Amino acid sequence: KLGKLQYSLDYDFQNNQLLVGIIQAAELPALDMGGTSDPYVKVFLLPDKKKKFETKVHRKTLNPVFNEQFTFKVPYSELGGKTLVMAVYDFDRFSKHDIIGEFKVPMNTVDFGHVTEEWRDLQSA
Ligand SMILES: [Pb+2]
Repeated sequence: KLGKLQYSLDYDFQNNQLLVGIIQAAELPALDMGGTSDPYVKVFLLPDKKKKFETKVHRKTLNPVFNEQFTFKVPYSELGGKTLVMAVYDFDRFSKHDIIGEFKVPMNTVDFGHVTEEWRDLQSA
């Protein structure tokens, strides 16, 4: 229904940073004339809605490849109370951007001793 996102997670102890890798999306819904969308991904760690990143916009595709990694300065021991949000939006030059769908990861469930890379279905906000 809302597409899928492939991402990965890691933690860098040398800089005390969470690494969020945004790989690609697939089967995104079309939101623009011509049957396509202009997707990008907004990435942030709740409850800090202020520190925020966006991938580049990939215009007129429903299957964008991003290959962008973002870093969040957060102490390892405090990660547990955070929730990572990866939200795919349709870019618009002129107006407020419409959300397509999102995936959330409660950080207390992440095992940094094993692989984290995966495809996940986007959900409505
Ligand atoms: Pb658009």
